[PDB]
Amino acid sequence: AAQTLDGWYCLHDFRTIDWSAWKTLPNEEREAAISEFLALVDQWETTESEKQGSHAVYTIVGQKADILFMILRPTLDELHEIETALNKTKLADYLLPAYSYVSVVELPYQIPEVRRRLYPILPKTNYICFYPMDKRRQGNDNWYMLSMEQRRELMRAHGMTGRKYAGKVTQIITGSVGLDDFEWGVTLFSDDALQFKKLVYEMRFDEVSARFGEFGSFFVGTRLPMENVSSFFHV
Amino acid sequence: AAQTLDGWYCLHDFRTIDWSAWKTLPNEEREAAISEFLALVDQWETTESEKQGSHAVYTIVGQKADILFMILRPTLDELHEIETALNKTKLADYLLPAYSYVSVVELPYQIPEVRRRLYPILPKTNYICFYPMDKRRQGNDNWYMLSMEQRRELMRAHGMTGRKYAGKVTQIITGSVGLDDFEWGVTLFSDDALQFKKLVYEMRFDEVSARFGEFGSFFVGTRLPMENVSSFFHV
Amino acid sequence: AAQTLDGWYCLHDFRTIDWSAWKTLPNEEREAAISEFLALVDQWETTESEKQGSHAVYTIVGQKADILFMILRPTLDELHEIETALNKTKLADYLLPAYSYVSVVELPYQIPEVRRRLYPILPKTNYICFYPMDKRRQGNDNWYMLSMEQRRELMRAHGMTGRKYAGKVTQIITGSVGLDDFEWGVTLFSDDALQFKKLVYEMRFDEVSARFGEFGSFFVGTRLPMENVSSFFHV
Amino acid sequence: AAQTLDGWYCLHDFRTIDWSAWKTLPNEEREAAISEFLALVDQWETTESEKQGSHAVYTIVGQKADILFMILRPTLDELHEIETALNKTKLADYLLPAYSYVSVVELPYQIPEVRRRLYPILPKTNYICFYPMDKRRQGNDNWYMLSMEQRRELMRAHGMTGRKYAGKVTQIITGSVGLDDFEWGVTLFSDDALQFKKLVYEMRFDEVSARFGEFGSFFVGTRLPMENVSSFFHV
Amino acid sequence: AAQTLDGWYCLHDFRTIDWSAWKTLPNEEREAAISEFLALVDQWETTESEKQGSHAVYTIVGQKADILFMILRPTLDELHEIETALNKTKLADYLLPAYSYVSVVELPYQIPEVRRRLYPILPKTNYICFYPMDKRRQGNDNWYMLSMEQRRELMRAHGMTGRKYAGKVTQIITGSVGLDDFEWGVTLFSDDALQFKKLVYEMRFDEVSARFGEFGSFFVGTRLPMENVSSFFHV
Repeated sequence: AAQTLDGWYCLHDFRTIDWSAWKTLPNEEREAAISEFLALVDQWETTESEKQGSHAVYTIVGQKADILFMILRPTLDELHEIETALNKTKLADYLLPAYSYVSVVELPYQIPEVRRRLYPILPKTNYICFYPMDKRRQGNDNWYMLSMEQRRELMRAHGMTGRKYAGKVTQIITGSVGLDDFEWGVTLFSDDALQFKKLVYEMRFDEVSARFGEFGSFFVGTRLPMENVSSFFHV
Repeated sequence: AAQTLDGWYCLHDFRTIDWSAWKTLPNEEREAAISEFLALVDQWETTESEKQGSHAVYTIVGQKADILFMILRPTLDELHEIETALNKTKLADYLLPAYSYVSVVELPYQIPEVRRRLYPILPKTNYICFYPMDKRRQGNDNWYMLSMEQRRELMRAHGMTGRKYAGKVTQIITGSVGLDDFEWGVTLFSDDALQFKKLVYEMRFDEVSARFGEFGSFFVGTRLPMENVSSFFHV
Repeated sequence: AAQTLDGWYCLHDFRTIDWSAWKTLPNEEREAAISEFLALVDQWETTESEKQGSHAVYTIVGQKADILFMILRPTLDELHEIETALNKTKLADYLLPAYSYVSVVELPYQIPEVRRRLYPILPKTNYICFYPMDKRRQGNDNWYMLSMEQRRELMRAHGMTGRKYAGKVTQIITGSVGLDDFEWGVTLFSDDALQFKKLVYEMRFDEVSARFGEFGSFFVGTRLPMENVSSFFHV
Repeated sequence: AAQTLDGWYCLHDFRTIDWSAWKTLPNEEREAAISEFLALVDQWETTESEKQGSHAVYTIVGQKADILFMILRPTLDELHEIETALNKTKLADYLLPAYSYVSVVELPYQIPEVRRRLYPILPKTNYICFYPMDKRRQGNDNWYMLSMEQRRELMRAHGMTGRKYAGKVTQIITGSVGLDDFEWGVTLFSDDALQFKKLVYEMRFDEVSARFGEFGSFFVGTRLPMENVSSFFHV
Repeated sequence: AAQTLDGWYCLHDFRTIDWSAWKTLPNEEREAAISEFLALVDQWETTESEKQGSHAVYTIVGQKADILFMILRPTLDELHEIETALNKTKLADYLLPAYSYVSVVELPYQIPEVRRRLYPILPKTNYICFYPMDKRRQGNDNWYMLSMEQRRELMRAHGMTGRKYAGKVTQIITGSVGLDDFEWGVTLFSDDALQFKKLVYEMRFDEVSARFGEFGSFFVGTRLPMENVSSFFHV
């Protein structure tokens, strides 16, 4: 348990858009609100350029959420700062809270492969899928009640399923034990959203998922380039 | 798990109607909003005609939802586009979110029987029933923990129950592993809504349903022809 | 499973009253809204007189709901029509959705017995109690996993407990498999509400309830005569 | 199961206060609304004096609710009447629904010790705690599946734990099988709120609680004398 | 069970900020509301100085809540008084309810180490994490069904894991049996939020957590100094 290495804190902030209200907001006002929010992301972009954090914005299909901001920042206080700056934008008046998830990129810190994984510049893939997950602690199938080695063996086949879908789906696992409601947040990024269905389903036929996986809601969405943001809020 | 073939993405967008607000909206305005939404579906109809997707609109009985749009589009980005165009209609100001489900028509692609099932023109039946379902991964009854063959045998009797209610109920199963909260979305279409009760109950006495079925909410509704849409929103 | 006989579809539409709003609505307007809703029920009453359906209105004690309309109509499309006509009344602007349940009176059809049970004129008893119920499909206690005969034997004692409380409580069971979220909707009607506590508690000490009963929310209420409707909405 | 004796119906009506709205309401209007609600309770007080029912008002700590009205009335129709008169007060416009629980004081009727317990004048103790509870019907630990005698023995030690905390905590158990969502509503009244923690925790180490207790939300609050009501709503 | 010693009642009042509304509130009005709330905390600060209670304000990351007031007061009536004074501030019009938890600092009273633990001046650490927890009473893993000694042994290793993370994370456990929905509220305070992930994860690999831990939502946040309050509400 002490073996996990810790990178960036990660907030997935999912919001819903109050389209009805947003439409009522005059055109020039709506335009400014987009500008304001764009300049905010422009700040985030500067942070990403300095390798001092990362974000992704995705519009989420379905009604669970409309848009996801995923922010990775070095400190949790930075995360809070971002959430709060977001919330105090005009646009955010129309971005109602939907679901949020705090977690920390988890896996020596100096090693480049670790460095990349711990401080990950989030992939600008067409699609993203997020779900929080737990390991079941339920009766016979109690992950925590397992042997270190049994756990290791369980995770061995899970590594294999992941590895099959590498070069298709990038997987960012964030640990959220004592940071949020589940134990891990799994974010996948693929240029093909079906690869998400493929990866997560194949994974379920691993003893680890089959037996121990308790998962939360799945959110999938499509990358919202910032050039596409004005368009998306056009009413 | 790799054997499943993948057709159209499917969004079931269930909304509730805010009748009270809708009534307050002036008559000519309400009329325009219907026109606007009708022209939207007219777009969808064109897509269906080009065999480039499919939709169904059903009004849902009960309070879980008032109306369901079920859209099947080739890409998930198309789905999102539709949801977002819907949401940015006047009418949608009054169609509050109720429940949504994303999933992919799942069952080589070239073969007509597959082609029809993968890219299904949704049946214009009097009634529809939707429920998302899982296979239980709970203790002894852990579907995922099952043998491939045991699974196959389980599904054998389920095929038989389905087949009894073929020519009554059309069944569109969409897999939603890593696309939404459950694993499958089951949509049934029948000209008789009782046949839904008949099919789903008989199915529950199959070991597969009995033992492994974890189901979500059931929604049933009646086809809303577009000629019937102006009528339905008449206040 | 194919042995069940099917009567009327049944909607239990529970609403809450927005008293605060209702009070703000001017007196003459409120009066008209009552008149309008009364004339609606007058329609329903005509349907009941023609033996072409049935309804009951009860005010529900507690905060789960304020009023229940229970409508039994031959077709589900009729049900929808009623819900939608209700919703498009003035009064319904103040009758917020609370909970709803669709189901079909279930128990050859030609026999005058069975006819009565399938097409039941709902009893004008002082009180009503509704709860949706399932049979547990959980581990060892999996009703569906049971023998037909074991089921029969289980239901034998349940019949006996029911029968003790016949001539006190009328029981309308509606099956809702593939019509709603649970498998049965149980509606009881008694002139004494305690008889509900008596019946449902005694039932729980039957193996069938004890072992297999998974129940939903219980709603109990008092019959709202239509002569009492103007009074009840007096503010 | 038929051995339980039945006293007053009991409604616990928990509300939340919409302070923000309440503040906006002019002073003289707020004053009248307090007066109106006070005169309502004055009615309830008259009922209590005639031994024809009982109430308690407590302000509830925490955000689950702000205030609880607990009303015990002979008939359920009386309960409804009270709820509805409450709801149609000005003050109630600001007392949003939070949670409610209907149940019947349960424990021959003529005997004074029964009479007192069945028709209980609720104790004017500094604090109250309410929680609804069930007996587990889950697998091995299925209360209902138990022997009458085993149940009796289970309840024997529970009686002992209760009895230790008698003269500290008054316990009003109301049965709510087929009246609400759980099977019992437990209301405790003590002049010391810690005695609630003491009683309910010690109880959990009884096989009955340990094994069979499924409990709902706990609400604790402080007695709101009616002389303290004007003060409490002062803004 | 009688061995636990009881200190201050503790309310964790988590609120969400209605930023949109707050922005609409004029500047001078918003300024006054901050002043008003600051003067309130100034009252709390005086209480803390007199050692007659304690508070902490933290802004919570994520959408579960925006801000947490944690108040420890000697009596529950004091707690209520505080909640109600908070709620009747201008600022609180914009601090919507999010989640609340009442509980009592639990661990002879005269002894300083007990005194400190029972009447704890909450640590002014950069971060806080709160989660309510239960001990599982589920089947085989029924804590309550355990031997006193087995429990003691279980808690022995839990003490060891805690002790490793002492001098990093301060842990305030509050018992809430019969005060709220779970049995314990765990509040951690660390200058490093990762130490929370570290402590709670390592704890899960203790039989006690692994087997018996049923936990609620986790909230983590950052200390909001009162000099930082004006800033935080700046719009």
